[PDB]
Amino acid sequence: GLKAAQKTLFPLRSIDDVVRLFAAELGREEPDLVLLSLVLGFVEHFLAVNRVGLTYFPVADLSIIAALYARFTAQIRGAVDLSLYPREGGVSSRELVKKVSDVIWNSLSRSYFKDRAHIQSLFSFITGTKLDSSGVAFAVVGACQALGLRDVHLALSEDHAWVVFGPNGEQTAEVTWHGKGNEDRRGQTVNAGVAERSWLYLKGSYMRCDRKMEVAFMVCAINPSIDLHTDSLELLQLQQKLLWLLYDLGHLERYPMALGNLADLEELEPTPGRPDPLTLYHKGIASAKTYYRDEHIYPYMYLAGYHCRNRNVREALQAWADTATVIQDYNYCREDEEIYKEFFEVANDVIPNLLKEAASLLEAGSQGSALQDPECFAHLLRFYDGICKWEEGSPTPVLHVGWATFLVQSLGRFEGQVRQKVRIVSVPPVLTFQSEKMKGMKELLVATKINSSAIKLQLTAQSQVQ
Ligand SMILES: N#Cc1ccc(OCCCN2CCC([C@@](O)(c3ccccc3)C3CCCC3)CC2)cc1
Repeated sequence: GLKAAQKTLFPLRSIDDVVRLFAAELGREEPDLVLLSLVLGFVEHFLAVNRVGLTYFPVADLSIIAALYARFTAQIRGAVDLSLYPREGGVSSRELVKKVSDVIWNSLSRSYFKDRAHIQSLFSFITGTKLDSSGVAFAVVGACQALGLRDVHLALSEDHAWVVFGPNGEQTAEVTWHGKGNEDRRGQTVNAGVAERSWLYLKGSYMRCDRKMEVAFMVCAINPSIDLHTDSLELLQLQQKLLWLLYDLGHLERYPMALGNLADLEELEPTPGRPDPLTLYHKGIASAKTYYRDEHIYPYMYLAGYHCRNRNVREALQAWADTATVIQDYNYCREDEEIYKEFFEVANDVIPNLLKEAASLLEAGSQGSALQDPECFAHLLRFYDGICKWEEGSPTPVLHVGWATFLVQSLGRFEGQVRQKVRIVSVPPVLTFQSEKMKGMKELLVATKINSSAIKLQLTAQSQVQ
């Protein structure tokens, strides 16, 4: 409408008033996505984009939120004539979904930086005619709800978004773009992507949201950044309380990334009486294991990041090894570049810098160093093993000589007497390698003096020398 009951909480004068609105909406049949996204975008705008005049919290008046809401619903209802797309069965058709997609897409400014902060909400759509990639998918779902299309829902992989709809929720449709320089496939299914076993489509173990998970997504999408080195305390606190509200009601049960985002917020500013960040990261991993066949990479990356920030080197190495153990059962495809970048940065910047400090500290006389622990060496090896296995059978390679230099350097941070204590066992501290690259390397991993050239040859499969 809005409906009279959704209006009684206004004006919203504080973070806790916003939380009350979310709690009210979540206690309804169908939480109103359009309402909730407009409200979050309004409060983010005036807490992060333009704080001129700010004295405590940007008061969200009904009259303002209602006009924005009428702007959206009028644009959608005026442009989508439902009479042209009859619904057999309380479910939508592909043509109708495509039409809603076209409507949102065609409303967007023709040229803008698609990567800016704060263009994720319906507030940005209405006031700036700008949305980021997943923001367009969310807007399509909001628009569908506003039209009464109960069956259309958000689907999320770790780096892309689209919709599901139709008989039993079984149809997929692309509704937004992915990446840059990939021709879009808007209107099509995601079955080619699932079938090629790319990371982008998670071998089909992607999230299929209900309305409550869609609210969780908009909460994760809050962006507290004011600039490069400055976050809004107000938005961090709002995001955190909203995530706890969603947690308590059970709606983060099937959402690993949201649990990782909540753990990150708790690391930054812990809520008394709540679970530790670690407990939360592990719940993230448990959710991925329970609902998505343990096919998600970020639950382990979140955990590794925490361990890396706190210099638990052994635990960070184990969590990164576990990331590699997930990626190994994917094919590296065109459009998976975001995950290559994450692995590249870990291998080639983060781990070398961690091990460099570990080596200084060891010279200083640290006891129980990761560099003296052959289980740490084993995690390092398992990490490279899964990246090598990932590459096997993929339609493009992963490894090149730029990776070999870092490999050699990281191996050399462990003394030969530490490296020799890892037992590498065949199928069909002990480690088994899955990749042919690392199996051929086993001989080289123990020498007192690492044979650098030979390692390079083995990792890149370079056939010849100068
Ligand atoms: N070591 C280490 C490490 C590395 C990366 C890392 O990344 C955590 C952030 C993961 N990132 C996933 C994509 C995600 C997102 O960009 C996204 C998620 C799902 C589909 C599309 C986009 C947003 C979710 C809310 C709005 C979009 C933002 C969070 C953490 C630790």
